[PDB]
Amino acid sequence: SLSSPNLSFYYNECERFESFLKNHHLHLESFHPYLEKAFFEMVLNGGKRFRPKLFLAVLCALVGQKDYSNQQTEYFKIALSIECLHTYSLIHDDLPCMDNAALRRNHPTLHAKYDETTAVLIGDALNTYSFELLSNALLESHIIVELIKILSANGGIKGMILGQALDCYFENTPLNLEQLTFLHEHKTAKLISASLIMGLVASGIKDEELFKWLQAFGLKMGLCFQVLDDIIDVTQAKNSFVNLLGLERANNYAQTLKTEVLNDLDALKPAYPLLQENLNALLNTLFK
Amino acid sequence: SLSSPNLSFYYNECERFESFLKNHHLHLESFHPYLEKAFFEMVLNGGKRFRPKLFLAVLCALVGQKDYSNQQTEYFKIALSIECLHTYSLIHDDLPCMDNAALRRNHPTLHAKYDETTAVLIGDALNTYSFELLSNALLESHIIVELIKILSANGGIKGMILGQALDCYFENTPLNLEQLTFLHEHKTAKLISASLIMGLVASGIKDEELFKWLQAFGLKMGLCFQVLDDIIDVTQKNSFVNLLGLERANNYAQTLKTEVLNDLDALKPAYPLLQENLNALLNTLFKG
Repeated sequence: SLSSPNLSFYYNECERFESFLKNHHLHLESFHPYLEKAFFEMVLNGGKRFRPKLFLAVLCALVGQKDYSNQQTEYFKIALSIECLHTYSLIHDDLPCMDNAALRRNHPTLHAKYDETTAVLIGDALNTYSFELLSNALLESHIIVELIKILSANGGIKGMILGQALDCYFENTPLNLEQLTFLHEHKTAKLISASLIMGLVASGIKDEELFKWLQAFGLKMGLCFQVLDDIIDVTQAKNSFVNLLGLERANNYAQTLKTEVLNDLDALKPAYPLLQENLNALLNTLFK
Repeated sequence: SLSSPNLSFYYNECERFESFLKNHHLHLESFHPYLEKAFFEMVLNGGKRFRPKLFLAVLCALVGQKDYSNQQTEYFKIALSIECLHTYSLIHDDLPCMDNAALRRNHPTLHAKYDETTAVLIGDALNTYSFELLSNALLESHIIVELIKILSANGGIKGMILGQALDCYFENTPLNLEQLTFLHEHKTAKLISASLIMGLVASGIKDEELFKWLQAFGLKMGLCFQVLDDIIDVTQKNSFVNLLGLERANNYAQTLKTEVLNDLDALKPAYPLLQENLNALLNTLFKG
């Protein structure tokens, strides 16, 4: 319906984050013909920006509008570090040894446009770059350390990479329910729940209960996000819930998770109305 | 070779870093048949720990011996984080699309023992794990942040990776000396200079003249390390031996080694214990 000031402010920050990313330039002095343009190309050409939007949903809600604008570019840096980590994973997923995709969003991928080596190395740089961005953001040192602890744990071998390794390894292999939920918790949901809690940490407020809550919420929503993604692939072979459950039952599962997610979210209304409002809005867009 | 209290302490700490590394383990339970085994394998079966040793040379010299002992474990994870980043780069260097190496030292490479995809992804995990290790070390948060800035700047697109990309892109191109020096300054020297200044930053003490001296010295030693490494390769391409001849490359290495040892001597008056650890390590490197 009609957007409140809080929700209107948040939607505008998402548009302003997108512009920041467009105008983000890294100057690279060398005699390499194309490495500097190839570096950010897949970040520029990607983008529904789900993860930075999740980050900003929590943050815009929890910091006051004027104290936010003090450190806006620093928050964008952090949001951008999450987007870089997500992009690097896609660069590596696309490689000939993995998904072997010459296009992503109807744009050439790095190994198609340039060569394989360039792609591996640019994914590698974008991985390292997320930590450079985070460490150069001007917030309190203890906050930067925590954000790095979170992103590294969840984007690493114990999170996103583990999930990516399972997904590639068991490409043509039926998985049971437990192992399929595990694959997707790790491939997808870990970085989505990290985005959310990196929003709390970056805001500076200390609430141990909200942390635990956001952590769990993101895991649940990331599963939901993934089940929905699995259903979109068939409407328009893989390790998916449509293969395990069938299209009808996968559709119903999404619906019961949706409900469960939204209902768990509506218990945030008493203590955190602005947070509930931003999260609710984002999810309703995702489900539609 | 009658070791001072200081030099003897340092040598013993290098011994103890290697035990810490050997006994470092990360729990990694999943239904992937071999990802947990393969994660730390190339760190374990790695080389001479040159970069941790440079880091500890600086740190053991500059920190009091009992002050160091309180935070030894913390200093050891910083040192390990450098070794993981180094190790990732080699895994990625060994891949079919790059150097196509069946062996690294005497051990089989990850893509030969396992598969290509596993090798890429473990390279990615070790990249990200460097930053996890660093962010989990229990020093003051401002110290941690600065190490991450250094490690990510030097390890990333502006450092090691640029050098790496250059090396692959101009594999079938004869480079002149100016461009080959720039290549190896980035590929090799940047991470070596990083280890030195990380040792300084980790010590807690503020010394901008020393910082600039160590940064520049590391770039110089790093280049010298490459020249000697290029010579060893022809004893038992874009290389100094291919560009100068083995005659001229050997003389160059000798005058460079002289330069390095001579510049190191200017530390004797202002930093005797620093000079001593570095001089001892360099003499062993320059021997064989």
